[PDB]
Amino acid sequence: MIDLKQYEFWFLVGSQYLYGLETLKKVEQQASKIVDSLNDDPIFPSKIVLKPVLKSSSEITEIFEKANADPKCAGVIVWMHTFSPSKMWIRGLSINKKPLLHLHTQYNREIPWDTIDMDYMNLNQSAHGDREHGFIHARMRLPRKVVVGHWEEKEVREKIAKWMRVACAIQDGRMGQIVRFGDNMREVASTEGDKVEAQIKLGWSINTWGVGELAERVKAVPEREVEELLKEYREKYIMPEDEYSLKAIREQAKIEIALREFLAAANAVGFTTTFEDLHDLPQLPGLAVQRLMEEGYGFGAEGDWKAAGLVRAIKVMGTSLPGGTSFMEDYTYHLTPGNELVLGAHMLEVCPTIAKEKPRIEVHPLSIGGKADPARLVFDGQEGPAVNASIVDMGNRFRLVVNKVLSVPIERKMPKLPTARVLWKPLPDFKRATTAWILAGGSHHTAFSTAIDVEYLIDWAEALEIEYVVIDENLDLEDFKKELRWNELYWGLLK
Amino acid sequence: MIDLKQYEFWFLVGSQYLYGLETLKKVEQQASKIVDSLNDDPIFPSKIVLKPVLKSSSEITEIFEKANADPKCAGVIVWMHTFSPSKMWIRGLSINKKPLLHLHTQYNREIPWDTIDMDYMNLNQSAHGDREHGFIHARMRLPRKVVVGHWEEKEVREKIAKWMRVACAIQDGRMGQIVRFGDNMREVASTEGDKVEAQIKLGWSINTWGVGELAERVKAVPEREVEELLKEYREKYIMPEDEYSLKAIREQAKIEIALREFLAAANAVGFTTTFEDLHDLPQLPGLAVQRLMEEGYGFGAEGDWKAAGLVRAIKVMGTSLPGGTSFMEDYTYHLTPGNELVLGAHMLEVCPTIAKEKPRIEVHPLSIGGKADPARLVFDGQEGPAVNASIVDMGNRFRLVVNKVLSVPIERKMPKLPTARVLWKPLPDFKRATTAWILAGGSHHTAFSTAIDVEYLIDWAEALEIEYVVIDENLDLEDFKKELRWNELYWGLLK
Amino acid sequence: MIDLKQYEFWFLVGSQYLYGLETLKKVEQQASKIVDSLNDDPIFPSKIVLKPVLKSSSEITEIFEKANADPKCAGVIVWMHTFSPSKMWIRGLSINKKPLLHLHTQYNREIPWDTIDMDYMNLNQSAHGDREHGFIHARMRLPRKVVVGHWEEKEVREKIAKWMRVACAIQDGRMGQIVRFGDNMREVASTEGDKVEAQIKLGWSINTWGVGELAERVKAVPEREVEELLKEYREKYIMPEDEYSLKAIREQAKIEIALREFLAAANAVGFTTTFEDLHDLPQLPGLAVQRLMEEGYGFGAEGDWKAAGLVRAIKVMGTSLPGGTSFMEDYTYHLTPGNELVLGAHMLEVCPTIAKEKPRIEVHPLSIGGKADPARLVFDGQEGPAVNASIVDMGNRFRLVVNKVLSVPIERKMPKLPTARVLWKPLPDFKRATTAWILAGGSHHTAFSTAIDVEYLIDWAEALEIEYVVIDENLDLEDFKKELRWNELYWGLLK
Ligand SMILES: [Mn+2]
Ligand SMILES: [Mn+2]
Ligand SMILES: [Mn+2]
Ligand SMILES: [Mn+2]
Repeated sequence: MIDLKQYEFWFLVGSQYLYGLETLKKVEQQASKIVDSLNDDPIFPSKIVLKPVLKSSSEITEIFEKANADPKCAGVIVWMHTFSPSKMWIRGLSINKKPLLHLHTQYNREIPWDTIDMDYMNLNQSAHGDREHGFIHARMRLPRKVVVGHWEEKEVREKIAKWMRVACAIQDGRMGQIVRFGDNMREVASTEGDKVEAQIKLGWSINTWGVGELAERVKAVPEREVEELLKEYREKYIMPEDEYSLKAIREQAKIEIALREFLAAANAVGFTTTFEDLHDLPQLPGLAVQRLMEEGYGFGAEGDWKAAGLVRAIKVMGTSLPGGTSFMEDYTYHLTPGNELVLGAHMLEVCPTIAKEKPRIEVHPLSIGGKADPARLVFDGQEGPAVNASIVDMGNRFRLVVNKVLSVPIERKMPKLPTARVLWKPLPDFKRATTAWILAGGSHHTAFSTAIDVEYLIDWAEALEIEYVVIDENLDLEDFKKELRWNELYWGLLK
Repeated sequence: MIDLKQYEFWFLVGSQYLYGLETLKKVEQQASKIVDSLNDDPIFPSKIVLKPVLKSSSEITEIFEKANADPKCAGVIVWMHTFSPSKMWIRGLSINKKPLLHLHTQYNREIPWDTIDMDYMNLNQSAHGDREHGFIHARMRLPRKVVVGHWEEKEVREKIAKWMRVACAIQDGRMGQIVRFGDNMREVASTEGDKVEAQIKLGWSINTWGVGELAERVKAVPEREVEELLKEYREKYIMPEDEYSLKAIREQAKIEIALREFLAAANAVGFTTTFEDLHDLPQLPGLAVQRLMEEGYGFGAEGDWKAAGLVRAIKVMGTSLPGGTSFMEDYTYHLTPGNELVLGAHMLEVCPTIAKEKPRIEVHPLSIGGKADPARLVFDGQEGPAVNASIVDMGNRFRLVVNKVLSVPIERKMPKLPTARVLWKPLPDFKRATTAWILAGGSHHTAFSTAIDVEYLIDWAEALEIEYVVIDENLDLEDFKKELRWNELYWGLLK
Repeated sequence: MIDLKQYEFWFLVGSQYLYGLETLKKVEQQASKIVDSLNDDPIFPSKIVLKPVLKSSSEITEIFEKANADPKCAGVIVWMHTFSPSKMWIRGLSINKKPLLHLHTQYNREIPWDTIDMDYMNLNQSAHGDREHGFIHARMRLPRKVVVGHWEEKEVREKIAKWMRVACAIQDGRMGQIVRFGDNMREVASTEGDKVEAQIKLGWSINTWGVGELAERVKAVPEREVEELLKEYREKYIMPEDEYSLKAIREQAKIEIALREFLAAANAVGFTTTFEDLHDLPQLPGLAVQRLMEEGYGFGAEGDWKAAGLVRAIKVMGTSLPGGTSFMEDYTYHLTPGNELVLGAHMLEVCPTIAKEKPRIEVHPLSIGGKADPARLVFDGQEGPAVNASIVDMGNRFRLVVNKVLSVPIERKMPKLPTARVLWKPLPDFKRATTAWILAGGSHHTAFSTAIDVEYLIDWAEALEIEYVVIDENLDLEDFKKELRWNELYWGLLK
């Protein structure tokens, strides 16, 4: 299980040397009083680390040097308790690459109306303290998330925690590696992209291996390791009796063991396969992909590493109780006028986290790629609102298209449909949302997620400086059309 | 053994309907008198086709539509015999994608000083005829090659023939397809690129197949086919006797037959392999690659499809008597002050077209990629001037770096060097040319060619509208730096 | 007396994990053999530090992270001994801000013609090793200096040592701070600039203090410190006898002690004054400024902090045997047709490092700013070639104009001219060079230097990514005109 907990966020308080050493300790004590009570709230998925109050420029750059060196650091929260002049922060901000969150707050809620004096205004320079700081950010063209509100309020705490999840989701991508077993499906364009621009912009390291490398590991698996997987399969899934149905289960278990060993040996965070190139593999890898995705490993099919990396990062985001992130492909539509829906599924690989029922193992005739009927997990989709994202390469840059959707319970049964399925409504209308998905050039391979909001992906794209286009409920098609071309030039030369 | 005499070039003469029908037939007859004598000259590698003199705009667009419809047409040569207004050419030029050559010429060399009358100035309106025509090209931002001179002169004929060779080299790339057996070498950047923008800009269709697909073909080869290859090997090459050296020759022969069968079935023009992904292949492809390159198939190693496609197109260019094009890798330097050279070779694959002596088959221990000692062709390089080109992906666009070099004869013999090799001097100085190659970001995999001049690649880049940077003798390093940065923005927004 | 020696340069050797651990030790030992012999050469003004050969991406980023943290590191020298794939370097190059020098070299000069085998070719993969590396720089648009040649040759060593001096000149500016005593001269434009954009681009921290701050320190100077300065003055300079001339010497001595106390307390590297705002100061700072400039402190007059910072960095460059850097103001011309010259001087402040004769203390009536006759050093200019540079603010960016000049000996003496003076010829012609200086918008305050070449400032501007325009002998006025407009948009949008 790869779940975030080790990542820490560096809370940063600012001051200057042109102050008395007595009032600085009051700021240090108050900052401890804020960050410790912040750690008392269980909403934050990671710890906070208060660092000594900064007064000179050299201290600023010294702390930022340590922020980029420690891999356990995945973000910095900056808050000006008092007036800290910004020209001290220039050299420090010109070196850091960790995401920034600008917390605008004052520790005391109300104003002591009868006791506000000049010795208190000198301490609580909150209003005009970071306004000068935000100028230096807007000036340096630096990407950051701004959040305003009193730290005791819940709304600001939710915003800063969502930013924490995103600020570490990019880190599980700068460190990790994406593995390709076979190249892209031939003549497919949306799955292709510039592998170097991903390392330069997103940080996603990406490499390709021949599938025979996997075929070496799938056969060299011990026999008493697949039975410990079969007892787990029985405790959670499994089809009737010992027939040819269980032969595919043992084959999928042997592939699962090979994949876990391989991805562990090469520090992987996501992987992708191809269905027309898996020789010496006795069967198309199914169920094992769902087993690896159930932990956290992102996956894309047909060579699509775009979707694999997006699914991995967006799975690092949605990691808590309302979890549910899967690799999706919009498969078919339901064109009734009043209740037009869309049924999403794949040929085999759908993550069992968005499942509503008991994940049921099934095997069915599947001639795609020409092997033996592979196993798969079957379940109905989850209810409620969700998001459907897709990153696609635009030649000179990447763009992230995201559609907010409302998933609905399945009304009718499907006896002959072998793969797990979800039904949802694209907001606002199927016609508008789908014609906007087509205008933006969104790929067919998407990242379905019920655990996160559009706020998450918006902070992801803001932190990585890539184009984002959202398809909210207030979607006006013509204004979205203008938005596409106005964005096309901003991200082209500037970034 | 695919050659290029089938391609034809469409000669296009311009006039207008606002003229007498009598002098238009004089223009038609004069154009026939020029084009027939043009076909009589054997310097041109392809035929010319005179099409009826154009007078109206609809005729213009009709001819250009047939130019985009006929696959045998690979270029259009435009010449204004009389004043043809350009606004008729606007709709015709706004639809064609075939390369344009602007022939500026007068059918008669001298001026009839004693017989120049108004019926002759009205006929031979060449001087101010295409001056108006070139304006609509500069205006429409249309790429074309401009050539001025009398068609009887040899210099102009050399220029137009080089343009013909390039204009058919691009067609063997818009139609053909490049095949990849395995992806790129892991973590390598200069060999990687955007496969979609390559189809959009250059037209090179590109796809990837698993190496097991080739391992299927290598084993089902008939037996009486390998000895028919060994007799041809003996007629030209071959190593002593059957011990362990003749086994690898038959292994390479069955690989050659498998590659021929595969590449012919999928309309291929170039192919690329990888040394760390050759599962079920008993031996690294060597001699067979050189055998295919000797005919015309372009090749790149370690997944480099950039070099493979460039080698294929530049082999289509250099196709006649002074032939000599190979896939090269700058392997090692010779740093003596007065006679500093560079030794280029590969691990196995060097085309036997640049060979000077008899290609000698040799087998030597080669542990790269972990297979059985493969066979290879050994020979010394050719003398005289040559060029060394490389196309590389710059994120938003491709750029073509080309170095003019002077090859020198090999002074000493190399008993322990197993691969064929070439020695050359980069113009003007090794320091200047190599530091400019590094500034421009040229790949290590290059396309060495002795059959063509820099004019060829310059018309290639002019016709495809990609950045080209030359390393001529007139190389001033600081101006080259400024050239790189000034070019980065013209090809950035405009194209 | 602040010079350089503490700065260290990190030599960086590249390889990959996909190699045998035995042949990696050969590279480590060979790199030690190169860097130790490099430290044996006294041409290099700073030390070299070999760091373990890098094989994985994480080691790359670890080294670059520590390079930005250690303040003693002022540059990184990169050299690919073997083929190191570039995608490993992406995360490492995307974090460092230290200047890069790309050393292209092979440890052995000639080629072992009779002993070149695959076990030697696998070791010295230098030729095609860093070509792949330079591609990742061209791709990431990262600024760097490329140097090609064998490390035993002296010319390449001269290039790399000049880059070392420049790479540490920028560090004494990212850390240091510039002090202003009074603002700019009123209504003057060329001295003005954006104090924030200087910290963002050049790193120069800049702040202003009232002149009364200096007037407090000038009066509380101990008495037995100024006579201890007068004895040294006698050892080097001094005017006849104790009269009104020595009163100004004691005034300059107390000003010098006050400046020494002030600038050291606030980590200063340059300072600037103004002549129309010196309240409570009994005398305009003269001789004391020359005494501080003789050590290393940069200085600009009339509030010009551009010239002060430029003089400081350009003094850090020219610090060894051929020393000689001063603050200059193009003061008057000599308009004879064949020998048109320009006489450069100021009202008081000319550095005694460019002096040819014995610096003679003199006092003369000077009504500028309304104080008491200040002291000054008088001497004739130096011979040989020199450069005259000037950085100027262009609204959105800075540009660096530099004029190559040839200094000439003074033919006649000037009895009534009170300030030290230099005579030189602007290359190629005074008309061309001065009309190009006016076209480029060069300020009247310049940085005259005899210790450095144009190569130094060209690497300064290349490392800081600012526009540079040179006025060498190869000055073509029309080409310079086009160069200005082509640079304006490249440095306007891109950087
Ligand atoms: Mn699919
Ligand atoms: Mn290679
Ligand atoms: Mn691209
Ligand atoms: Mn002045």
